[PDB]
Amino acid sequence: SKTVILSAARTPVGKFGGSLKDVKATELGGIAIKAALERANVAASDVEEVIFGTVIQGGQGQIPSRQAARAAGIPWEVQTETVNKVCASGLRAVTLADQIIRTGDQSLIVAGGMESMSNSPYILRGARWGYRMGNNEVIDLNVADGLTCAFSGTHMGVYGGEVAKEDGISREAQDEWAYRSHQRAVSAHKEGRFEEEIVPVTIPQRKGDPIVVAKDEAPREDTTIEKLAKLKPVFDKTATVTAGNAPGLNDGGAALVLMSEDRAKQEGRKPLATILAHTAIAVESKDFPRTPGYAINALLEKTGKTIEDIDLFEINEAFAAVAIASTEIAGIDPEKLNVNGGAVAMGHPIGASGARIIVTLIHALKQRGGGIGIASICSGGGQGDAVMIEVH
Amino acid sequence: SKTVILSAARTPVGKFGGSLKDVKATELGGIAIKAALERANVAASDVEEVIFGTVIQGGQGQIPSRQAARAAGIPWEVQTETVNKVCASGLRAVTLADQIIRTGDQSLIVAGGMESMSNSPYILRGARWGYRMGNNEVIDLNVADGLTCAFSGTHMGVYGGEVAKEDGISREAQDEWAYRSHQRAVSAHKEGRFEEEIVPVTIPQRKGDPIVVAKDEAPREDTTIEKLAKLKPVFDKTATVTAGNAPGLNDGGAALVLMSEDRAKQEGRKPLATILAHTAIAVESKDFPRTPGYAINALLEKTGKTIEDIDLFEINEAFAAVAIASTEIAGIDPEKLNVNGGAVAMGHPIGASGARIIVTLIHALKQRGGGIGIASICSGGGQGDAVMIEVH
Amino acid sequence: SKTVILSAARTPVGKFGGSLKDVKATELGGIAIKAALERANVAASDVEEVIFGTVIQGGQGQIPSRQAARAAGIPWEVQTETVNKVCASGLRAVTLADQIIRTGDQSLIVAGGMESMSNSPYILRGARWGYRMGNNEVIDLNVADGLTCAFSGTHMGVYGGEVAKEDGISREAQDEWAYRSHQRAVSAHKEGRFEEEIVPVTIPQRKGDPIVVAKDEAPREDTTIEKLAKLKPVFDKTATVTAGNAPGLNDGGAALVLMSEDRAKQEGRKPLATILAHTAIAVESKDFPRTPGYAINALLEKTGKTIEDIDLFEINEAFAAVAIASTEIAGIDPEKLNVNGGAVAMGHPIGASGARIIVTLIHALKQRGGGIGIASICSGGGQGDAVMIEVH
Amino acid sequence: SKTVILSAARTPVGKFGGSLKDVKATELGGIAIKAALERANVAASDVEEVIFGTVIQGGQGQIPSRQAARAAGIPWEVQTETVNKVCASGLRAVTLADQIIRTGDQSLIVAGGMESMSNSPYILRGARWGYRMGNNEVIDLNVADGLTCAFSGTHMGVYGGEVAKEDGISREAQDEWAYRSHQRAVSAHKEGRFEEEIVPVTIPQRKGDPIVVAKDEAPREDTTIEKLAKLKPVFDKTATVTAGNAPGLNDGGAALVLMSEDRAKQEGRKPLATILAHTAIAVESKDFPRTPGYAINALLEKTGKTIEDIDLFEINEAFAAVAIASTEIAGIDPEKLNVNGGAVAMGHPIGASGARIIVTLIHALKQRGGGIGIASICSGGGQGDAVMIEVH
Repeated sequence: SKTVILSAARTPVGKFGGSLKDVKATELGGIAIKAALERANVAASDVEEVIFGTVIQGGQGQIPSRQAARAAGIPWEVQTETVNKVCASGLRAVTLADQIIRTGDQSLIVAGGMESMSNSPYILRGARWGYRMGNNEVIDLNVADGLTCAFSGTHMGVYGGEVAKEDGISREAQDEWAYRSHQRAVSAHKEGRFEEEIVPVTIPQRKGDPIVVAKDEAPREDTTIEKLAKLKPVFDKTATVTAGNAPGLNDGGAALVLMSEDRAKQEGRKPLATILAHTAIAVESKDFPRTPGYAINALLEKTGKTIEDIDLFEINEAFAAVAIASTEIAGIDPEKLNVNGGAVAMGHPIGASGARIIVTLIHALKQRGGGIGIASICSGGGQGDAVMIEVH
Repeated sequence: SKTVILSAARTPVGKFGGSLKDVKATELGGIAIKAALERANVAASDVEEVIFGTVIQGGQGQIPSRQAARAAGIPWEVQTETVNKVCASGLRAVTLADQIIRTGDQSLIVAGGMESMSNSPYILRGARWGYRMGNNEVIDLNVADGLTCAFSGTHMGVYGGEVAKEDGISREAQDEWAYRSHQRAVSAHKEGRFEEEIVPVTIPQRKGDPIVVAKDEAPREDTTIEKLAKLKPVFDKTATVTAGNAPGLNDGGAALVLMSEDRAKQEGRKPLATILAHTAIAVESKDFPRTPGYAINALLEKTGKTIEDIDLFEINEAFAAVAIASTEIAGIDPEKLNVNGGAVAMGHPIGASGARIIVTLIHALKQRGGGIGIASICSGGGQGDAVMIEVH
Repeated sequence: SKTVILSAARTPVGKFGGSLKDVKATELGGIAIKAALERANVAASDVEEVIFGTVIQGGQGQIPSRQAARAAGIPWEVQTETVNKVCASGLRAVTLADQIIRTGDQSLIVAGGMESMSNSPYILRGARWGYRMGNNEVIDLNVADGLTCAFSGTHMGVYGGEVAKEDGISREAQDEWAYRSHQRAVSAHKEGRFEEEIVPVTIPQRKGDPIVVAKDEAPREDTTIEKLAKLKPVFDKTATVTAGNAPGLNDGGAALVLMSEDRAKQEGRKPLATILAHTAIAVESKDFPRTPGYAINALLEKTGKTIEDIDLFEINEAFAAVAIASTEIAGIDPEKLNVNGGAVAMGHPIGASGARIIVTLIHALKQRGGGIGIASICSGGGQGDAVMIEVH
Repeated sequence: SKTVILSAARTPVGKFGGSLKDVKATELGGIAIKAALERANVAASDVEEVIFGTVIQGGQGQIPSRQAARAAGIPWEVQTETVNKVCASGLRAVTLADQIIRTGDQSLIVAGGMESMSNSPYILRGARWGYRMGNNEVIDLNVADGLTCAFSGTHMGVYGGEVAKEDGISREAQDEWAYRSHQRAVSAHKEGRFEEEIVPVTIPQRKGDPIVVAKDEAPREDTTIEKLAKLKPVFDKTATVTAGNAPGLNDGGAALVLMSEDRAKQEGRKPLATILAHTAIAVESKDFPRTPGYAINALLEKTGKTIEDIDLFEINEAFAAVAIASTEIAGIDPEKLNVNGGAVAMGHPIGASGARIIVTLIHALKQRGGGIGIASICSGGGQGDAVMIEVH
C-alpha cells in the first residue's frame, strides 16, 4: 500500500561533448542501476520490472530500458518498458513504479532515467521517399525531439524567457540564482555532499590507467555575477535567459530501487525513504516553466499538508527563473531549495534529470537529519510532476 | 475495483508507403482516440490521463502521446506519457492504464498505440562530431530502432525463421496459415465484421475532395498457396520465412477508453469489456517469437483458468510460425485463434499492434455473443505480454 | 590550320525524373560518342583525345570524360580530360578540340558534353568535421553547383528575369517565343528533321522488349499561349519568367568527331562542316543572360563578317527572354534562329547543351542546303561563347 | 611562338584537417594566382584566360576556376574554364594554356590547380528519389570522385601496392625513399629553397591576429626508418604501401603565368622558363602508377633528347614505389629526382599537385644555375603527363 526507496544512485553529469561523450545513454543507465542494486544489497535476478526514462530514443536501438537493464547485469527474464515524459521521464519512471507496486502486481522495481545528449543523431525526414529537388534540412534530434515544442517549433528557452518576463524576474535575479547554484554545487562536491550519491563512470583506456569520471563536469568555482552579467541572451535578443542562467545540454544516468513497504519489512531492510504521494498537472506547452510551483501546491492540497510541513525541495532548474518563480508561487524559503546546487550549475540531461533530482533530494534530506521532501519538475509540452518522500 | 473498457477503435492498417503514407503517427493516434471517446460517450475534457505507445519515436517531436491527445481534441490540462515496449507498446499502454486505475489514482484513462513506419526518418550517427574520412552508413530508423536486435544487430525476421526451424514448423504449414489469415481478414471485411471497430481516416488532398480510407489495405482476396510456395526466403536464404508468411511494415492507430468498474456503475454505463488480468514474461532477445504461448500459460496459471475456459484468442502474427507454435505450446484450438484474420494479412504497425489486437479481440467476442478472450503479443528484445478480457 | 567536323550526334533530351532517369550521364555521353564515331566511319582506337564537358561532376566518379570514352568503346590508350564551363561546357569542349588540332599536336579528337540532372546527388557540407549542434542544410547539388551563383547564391532564373525586365521584354513576348519553340520542336520531330541527329537510347528491360527512347521528351504539341499565360512566375513573384517560358532540368549527351582539314583530305573524308572561328566574352555573373548577342557581335568583328553573312543561328534558350534580347542586340531575323526549336521546348541538360546546339545547328544548316551558322551560349558565372561553322 | 613562364607560385601544402582546413580550395587558388601575377609584374586586368584544375568539384559551386580568378582580383571580363584530369589536373591546365598560346588565340594565360581535400563534402546518392527502406551509404566525396577507380571501386593505394609488388620494389626500398623525401623537404625548408616559390596564406581568426601559414605542414624532421618499418600496410594487408611511404590527403594551390615568347620579347620581359614540349599517354586504370617513366620516355622520343640531356626531374610521388620504378624505367639518376623533396613528405593535394611539381621544378633548376627539367605525373584512371621546361 506504500512504496519504499531502498537506494538511489546517479552518475556524474557530463557536459555536451565532455567527460561522458564516449558513453552511451544505456551504459550510463546501466552504471546507475548496478550501483543502486549494490547499495540496496538486492540481487539483479530478484528485480521484477525495470521502468526507465529517456527522451531522445532515436538511434538508441530497441527498448533502451532493456539495454540499460542488461548493462547492469539484470537477467533477460526481467520485464521492462521505456517511458517518455520529456524532462519528467526519470521522475515518471519512479512514480509509475510506485503505482505498480501499490497494486501488488510487483514488489521490487528499478526505476530511473538516462540521456546522452552528446550522442543524439542527426535525421533526414525526406531521404526515404526523396527530396526530388531543392535544398532541405538535416535535423539535430536533440533540437527536434527534446528542445523544441512539437506544436509551434519554438525552443523551450524562448518559453523560459517569456515566462521570466511575464513573472517580472530580472536578469540580475536570474544571475544571482545561477551564481548560488554554482557555488552550492562546488561546495557540495568539495565538502563530500555528492560522494555518497555518485557512482563514478570508468571509461577503458588504450594508453594506461582508465578515465574515472567521479565529479559533475559543469559546476564552476570561478562563476561570478560580473561574468554572468556580460553574457548575451541565447534564445531571444529581447530576453533575460543566457547560457549562464539556464542549463545547456548534458549526459547522465540515475536509478532508484523501489520495494513494497511489506516486502522491505519481511526482508529486514531499512528503507532510505518512503514515497508518501505524487501528482501531476498539465498546461499549454508555452506555460511549461510555470508548472513546478503549481504541481507542489496540488500535492500539498492532495496530502492535506502546507509548505511549512516540508523540510527540503528540489525543483529542477530548467531556467534560474523557474526556481525563482516557483519559490513565490509555492511560498518556499529559498534556503530550503536545491541546497546542493541544481541544473543551472550541474546540467540537464533531460531523460535523467527527473530521477537525478530525487537522488539529490534523498541525500540532501539524509545530510540534514531526515524529514519530508518534495521533488518537482516541469517538462516540454506543458507538464509538471511532483513527488513527496520521507527520509528516516 | 477492476478496470472496464468502454470503447475500442482503430484506424485501418495501411501498407508501407500506401494508403496512410501522408498521415503522421500522432494523427492516426488522434483519429483512433477521438473515435473511442465518441463511442464511449466520454467528453475529451473528462479524460484524466493518456498513455500511448509508439516505437519509432525519432523525429516525431516531443512526447508523441501528447500530440495524439491534442489531435483528438483532449485539452492541454490532461496528463500524458509515451511508452515503448517495442511490438507490445500498445498493449502495455492498456495494462499500465489498468494498473493505475486499480490504485484509485485515476478513474478514466485513454490508452493505445500508433505507428507510421512509412514516415520514419533516416539517421546519421557521425554527422554531429564528424565522419572525418571514409564512407559510412545512412540508417533506416525502422531497421535500427524497431526491426533489429539492439544487442546483436540481427533482424527480428532471422529470429522468427530460427525459431520456426527449431519448432519443426514447415514452410508449407506457414504458407497455409498465411493463406487462412488473408481469407479470414477478407471475409471479415466483406461480411461487415470490421465495420464497428474501424474509424475511417479522411485525408485532405492538394486537389479535389478528401480521400477516405475505410478498409485494411494489406489483405488480398487473390492470395493462393501456389503464389506463397514460389516466394523466396526474405531474411535468410536457409530459412522458411518469406514476404508472404510474415507481415511487412505498416501504419495504423488504435485506442481504448478505460474506466474504473465503480465509476462505470456510478454513471450507469454498460461496459463493452472488463479487464480480468494480465501478465508479462521475458526471455533472451533471440527467443522473442516463443513468448506468446508462454505468456498465455502464465496468465492461465495466475487466474486459475485452463485453455478450455477461453472463448477466443488474439496472438499477434509476428510470423505465421508464431501463431502455429503458440497454438501447440498453449494447446489452442486454431478455430478460436485470430478468427477475423491477423497481422500476416492485416499488417504489423509495431507500436499500434498490441492495442489493435485488443480492439479486434473485443469485436470478435461481441460477434460470437461475448465471452472470455486473451490477447497475447511477443516483442523485440524478448518479451511476451498477455491480457484476459470478458465481453458482455 | 583548320578543324573539320566529321559527324555530330545527340541523345534525345529527357525530362527531370523522366525517360532517361535510369541512365548515367557518362552512359549518355558514351552513346553519343559511339554514334558520332559510327557516323564518321572512324575507328574508336584511332581517337587521339576525348574532351568532354559536364557541370555536376560530384558523385560521377573519377574523370567522367574517361567513363564516357570507355562506355563508347574507346580503348584505355586514348587520353582525355573533363571540362567545366557551366552551361558552355559542351561547346568549350569543341572549341578547345579546335585549338589543340590547330597546333598540330593532335589531328582526331572527340568533343562534346553530358549531363544527368536526374542523378545529381545531395550533399552534406558539415558531416566531415561535424555539425556539433543545431539544424543545417542537405544540399541539392544541381542547385549548389549548377543553378545558383557561386558569389551571391542567387538562382540563374532570378538573373534571367532581372535582365528580361531591364531589356523591356514582356511576359507576352516570352510566352510567344515559348509557344514557337514548342511548335518548331514538335514539327521538327514529326517532319523527320531530328531523325538524322538523334541516336536512340536503349534501356534494357527485365519484362521483355527494351525501352528505346528516340524522341525528345519535353516538347508539347498542346502548348498554347492561353495555357502559358496562366502560369505563375517561378523564380521571383515580381518577374515574367515561368516554368513555361524557361527550360527546366534535363538529361542528355551530345558528341562531335573533329579532325584536321589536312588529315580529312588525306583520308578522302567529306566533312559535315568546317569550324571557321570562335570567341568568348565574360561579364559580371548577374549579366550572364546578356552574353550571347555580345559573343556573336565579337565573333563577327573578329571574322570581318556582318549579321547578313550568317544563314542560321542557334542561341541556347536559357530563357525565352535571352533568345528575344539576343535577336535585338545582334540584329538577327528570328526566322533564322533556333529553327527546329530550342531549350524552352527541348530542355537544358546543362553540360550537354553547348554541344547539343552545335549538333542541331549542323543538321538545320544541312537541311537548308548548307551555309554559315553561329552557335552561341551564355553560361552561369557571366560568360558567353560563340562558334562559326560552315556546312558544305 | 613557344610559350614562356613568367612566374610560378604555390601555397604551402597543408595536412588533411590541418593548417589550411579553414581555407576554401578557390581561396588557395586565388592566393597562388595573385602571387604569380605580382611576381610576373602582370596586371590582373591584362590576363586573357584562366585555366584551373581541381578534382573534387562537388560542393565548390559554379565553375571554381572563376571563383579562384575573382579571389585573385582578376576582373569579370576574363574568360575561364575548370579542368579535371584527376591527379594531373594542375599540369594539364598548364599544357592546355601552352597549346592555346601556340595557336595565337591568346598570348597571356594564368594556369594552375587547387584542392581542399579537408573541405570536400559527403554525398547521398539516394536522397533525391528515396532510399525507400534499408540502410545505405553516406559517401566521402574525396573517396568517390578522387581516390577510387570509377570502373572497379578499387582505391588508388591498392593499385600502387599491386604495381610495387609486380615491379619487385621492396618495403625497405619504399621506406628508404620515404625517408629521403622527408629529409630533402626539411632541408629545402631550412636552407631557404622554398622561400621564393611559397606565398604564405593569411587566415583571419574569430579571436586576435590572423594566423600566417608559410611552411609545408607534412614534412617531418623526426622521420626515421625505424618508425617507417613498424607501420602497417594501409590499403591492403598483403601489400607494402603504408601511411608513411605514400602521401595522404592534402590542401594547396599553385599557379603559373604563361605568355607567348613573342609577347615576352616585345615587352622586354626576362622569362623564368620556356615550355619546350609536353606529351601524355594512357593505360588501363589499374596501371596508372606505371605511367610517369613511360611519359618521360615518350617525351624524350618526341624531342629527340635522351635522359642524359635533362638536368632535373620532378615525378609526383603518388607512392614512394612510383618514384623508384620510374627511375628504373627512364634510367634516371635519383640524385636528379625530386631534389627538394616530394609528395610522400610534402603531400598530394590532388588537383594542385600537377602545378605544384612544376613550381618546385622551376625553383629547383634556378637553384642549380638553370637547365632542362621534366615534370611527370600519373593520374587516376590510368594517365601519365610530362612537360619539359628550360630555366635560364
